[PDB]
Amino acid sequence: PVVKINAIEVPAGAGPELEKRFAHSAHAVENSPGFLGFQLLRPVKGEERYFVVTHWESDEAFQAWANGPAIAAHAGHRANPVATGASLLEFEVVLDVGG
Amino acid sequence: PVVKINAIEVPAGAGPELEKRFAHSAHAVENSPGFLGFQLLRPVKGEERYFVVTHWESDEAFQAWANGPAIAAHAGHRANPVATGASLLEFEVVLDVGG
Ligand code: HEM
Ligand code: HEM
Ligand code: HEM
Ligand code: HEM
Ligand SMILES: [Cl-]
Ligand SMILES: [Cl-]
Repeated sequence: PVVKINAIEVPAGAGPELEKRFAHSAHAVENSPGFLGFQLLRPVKGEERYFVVTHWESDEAFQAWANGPAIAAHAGHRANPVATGASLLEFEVVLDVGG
Repeated sequence: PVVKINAIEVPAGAGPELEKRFAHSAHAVENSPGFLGFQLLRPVKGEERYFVVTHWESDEAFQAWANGPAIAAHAGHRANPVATGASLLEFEVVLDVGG
C-alpha cells in the first residue's frame, strides 16, 4: 500500500474553519476503489501544518480518485480555500503493525 | 486519539539497513496500553525523511511508552544509528474515515 499526505498550511486562527470544511467530506472518498482510509490530523507540536493522511492499496487507486470523483465532489462548492498552501507527501508502506 | 510521527533522516543507501532494523521492532511497542498501531513509511516524492507514524488513544499512553518500554528496548543492542536526525510531529486526530 501507499500513503499520500496533503500537508496544508492554515493561517493563524483558521483551524476551526478548515476543520469544518472536512466535517461532511467522508462521502467524497469513502467508497472509492482501493481506498483504505483517511485521517485529518490537527497539529499540536513540532508541525504547523494540518496533515490529511490517506491510505491506498496502490498509487493508481489514488490517481483514479484524484482525477475523477475528487474533482466531481466540488460541484456546488466555492473554490475559495482557507488554506494558504499545500504540499503532497507520497510514501510506500514498508511496515504496518496493528495495536 | 493522537498521532505521533517521528520523521527520521536517513543517508542515501541506509534505507535498507533502517528498514531491516524496523522489521524486527514490532515487539518493542505492540501490546503497550493505548497503542493503536504504527507504520514505517518510506518516502517516494515530496519528502526525504522516513515517517514513523504511530497511533495512540491518548498522549499519556504515548508518553508512558516513550518513557519506559521504548528506553528499555535498547538494552542489548550494539549497533550505531544510521539515522542522522529526527523530529517528532504531534497531532490530534480530528476526523477518521474508513475505506
Ligand atoms: C491526499 C491527496 C489530496 C490532495 C493532493 C489534495 C489536494 C488539495 C489541494 C491542492 C487543495 C487546495 C488547498 C489550498 O488552496 O492551499 C485542497 C483543499 C481541500 N481538500 Fe484536499 N487533497 C487530498 C485529499 C483530500 C481528501 C481525502 C479530502 C476529504 C475527503 C480533501 C478535502 C479537501 C478540502 C475540504 C479542501 C478545502 C480546504 C480549504 O478550503 O482550505 N482533500 N486539497
Ligand atoms: C487548486 C486546487 C484546489 C482548490 C483551489 C480546492 C479548493 C477546495 C475548497 C475551497 C473546498 C471547500 C468546499 C466548501 O467549503 O464547501 C474543497 C473541497 C474538497 N476538495 Fe478541493 N481544492 C483543490 C484541489 C483538490 C484536490 C487535488 C483534491 C483531491 C485530490 C481535493 C479534494 C477535495 C474534497 C474531497 C473536498 C470536499 C468535497 C465535499 O465537501 O463534498 N481538492 N476544495
Ligand atoms: C538519540 C537518541 C536515540 C538513538 C541514538 C537511538 C538509536 C537506536 C539504535 C541504533 C537502534 C538499533 C536497534 C537495532 O539495530 O536492532 C534503536 C532501536 C530502537 N529505538 Fe532508539 N534511539 C534513540 C532514541 C529513541 C527514542 C526517543 C525512541 C522512542 C521513544 C526509540 C525507540 C526505539 C525502538 C522502539 C527501537 C527498536 C527496539 C528493538 O527492535 O528491539 N529510540 N535505537
Ligand atoms: C513516535 C515516537 C518515536 C520517537 C519520538 C522516536 C525517536 C527516535 C529517535 C530520537 C531516534 C534516534 C534518531 C537519530 O539517531 O537521529 C530513533 C531511532 C530509532 N527508532 Fe524511533 N522513535 C519513535 C517511535 C519508534 C517506534 C514505534 C519504533 C519501532 C517499534 C522505533 C524504532 C526506532 C529505531 C529502529 C531506531 C534506529 C534508527 C537507526 O537505525 O538509526 N521508533 N527513534
Ligand atoms: Cl487536503
Ligand atoms: Cl523512529
